[PDB]
Amino acid sequence: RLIPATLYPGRVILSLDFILFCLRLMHIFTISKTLGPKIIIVKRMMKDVFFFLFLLAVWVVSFGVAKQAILIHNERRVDWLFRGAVYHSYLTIFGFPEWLTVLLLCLYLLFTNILLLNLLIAMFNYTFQQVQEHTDQ
Amino acid sequence: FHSKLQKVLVEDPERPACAPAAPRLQMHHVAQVLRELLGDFTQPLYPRPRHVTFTMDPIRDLLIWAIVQNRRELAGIIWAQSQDCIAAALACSKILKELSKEEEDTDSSEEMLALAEEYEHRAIGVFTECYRKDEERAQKLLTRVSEAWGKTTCLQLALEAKDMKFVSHGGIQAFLTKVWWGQLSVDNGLWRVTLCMLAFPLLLTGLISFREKRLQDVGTPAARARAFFTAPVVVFHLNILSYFAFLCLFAYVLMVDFQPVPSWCECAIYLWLFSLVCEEMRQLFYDPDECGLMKKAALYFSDFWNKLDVGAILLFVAGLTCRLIPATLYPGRVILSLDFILFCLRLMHIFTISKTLGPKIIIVKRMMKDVFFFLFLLAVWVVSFGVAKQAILIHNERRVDWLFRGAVYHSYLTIFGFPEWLTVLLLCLYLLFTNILLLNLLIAMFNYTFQQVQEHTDQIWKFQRHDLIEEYHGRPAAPPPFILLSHLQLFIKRVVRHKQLKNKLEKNEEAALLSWEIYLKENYLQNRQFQQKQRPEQKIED
Repeated sequence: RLIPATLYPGRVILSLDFILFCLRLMHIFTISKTLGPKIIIVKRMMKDVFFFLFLLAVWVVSFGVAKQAILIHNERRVDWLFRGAVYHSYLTIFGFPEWLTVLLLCLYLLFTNILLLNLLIAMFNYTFQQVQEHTDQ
Repeated sequence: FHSKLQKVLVEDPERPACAPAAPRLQMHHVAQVLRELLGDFTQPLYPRPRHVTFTMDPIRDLLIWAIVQNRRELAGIIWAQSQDCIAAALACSKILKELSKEEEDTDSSEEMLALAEEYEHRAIGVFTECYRKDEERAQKLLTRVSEAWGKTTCLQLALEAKDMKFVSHGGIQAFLTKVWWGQLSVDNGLWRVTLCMLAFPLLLTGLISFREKRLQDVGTPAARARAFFTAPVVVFHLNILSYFAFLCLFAYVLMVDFQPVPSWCECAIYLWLFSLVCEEMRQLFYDPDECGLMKKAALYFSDFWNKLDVGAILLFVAGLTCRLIPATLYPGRVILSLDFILFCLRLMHIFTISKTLGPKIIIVKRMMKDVFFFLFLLAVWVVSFGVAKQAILIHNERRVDWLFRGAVYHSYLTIFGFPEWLTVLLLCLYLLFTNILLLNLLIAMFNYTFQQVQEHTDQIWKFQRHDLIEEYHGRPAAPPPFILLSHLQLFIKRVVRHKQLKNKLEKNEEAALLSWEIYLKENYLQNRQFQQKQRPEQKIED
């Protein structure tokens, strides 16, 4: 920001820095009589959920680009196309050619809200049962 | 055993050629049936012909003839005096597990099987000791070439007879890993691999580690980087990148460079896909033993993961020619798109070797079979719901290309996680079934199946870990870019093992080794029977 030729990127950077700080607040619940243990657990979990996050990412992005490819001949401009597509992906991630359309939609929804859901379901339950007892120490 | 022997006796051609009245039970027949029982990879334990004389290690011969007849006490006695106990115990485990399949009697089969696993406990028992004393020599033991048991090795017999408890001993896992890192150190983390892989001078720098500092301290960076490249861990990471790039590039060229004539890049990845599947097939014939071709075929046909890959191949060879015909260009686009996504799936494979997740994938691999079935039901569920909507809110409609499209999209939004009274009733019932019934259902489904397997899989994973290591240690060091020169360097010999997993030893060396083991086996024996003296039930009997 100090360099005026770098003012707008200064804005976006310092925004990031803000959010980073806001994270550090979970620290409250460290001393939490009643939750500290939990944070301990997720602290053990941070390492793997990161790795898994990667996969779901490439997952949806492959899906979206498949969409763009099948519904068009040629496109560009990821600043509105990929922006609106990533936003629609955020909505989907909050939780007679028509036959081709139905097939695409069904397969996509098959993978997105199912495979990875049950996956993490198992992941948490398993790792949970790995440590659920003695951390309080 | 006796029945089988009679058969193979009269099955002999040369004996009824000699005298059809006196079939001379000839020793090597026994060898033959044994080779069948033991495996195709060993040798015939007794030679074929064409003052007394023992053979090498008579005691083993006694040991077999006692085993096949399921004589527990006799066996236990003799084995205590065997020569190289580890291999012995294993071979016995293998035979017994084999013979316990085709016995057609219950009580005897059960008794057999139990005996078998009892021996693998013996094997573990000796080895855990011999390792607890020394490590390096203990490793040297897992991979010698037992001339007695048909020139095979202990580790093989382990894998053949499926001795999870053995291979998962943990000292073994230490050994495997020690190969995983190939030449260099085994404690350097893994980020250092990635970074130093990027920049060459990082290798010439002091950021990475090495074992046997005679090459670490004394630095000949040329062969140093060479040795580094030999480390299959790396060769793995090369493959993982090349794969990454191939995939996304393929996405690019289909996106923009899509051209009816074969674009420079389209033909490029065509050659690439061929290169990849070429190495794939290459891993079918390295079989050093006379491995059955239809057998390994049924194996790959059994590998669900191999099943995925081959499905994707069929997709390609289909869609390629589809696009190739210009009258089938647009459907060529949609097909090859599918093929893309299929490939992108195969990437979860990363987490197979995942120190920290592989087990999980194992689980979901067990789950794939049922979630599929359930997916069906939710599908028809929502679709019934949507069509009920369309029916109740209209008199007549058509055109599923916008109607069913927008309806299926609204269904995707719903699946991401005074007539008005009729409207409220419809909405309430629908939401009742959709986000509730099936949710709690799968909730139970996962929790139940989870509790069905949540404990011991780690074994299975530890077991699997091997063959992967075997492969990437075996494959020649050439990622798919420079893999074609390797493929042709292969086909030149196609037209005209390693010392890592199998190595003869020297009489002077081997002898000292065997004596060393003999000693420790005796030690193990004492501790066993002694701790037997403490079992309270036994004390009361006293």
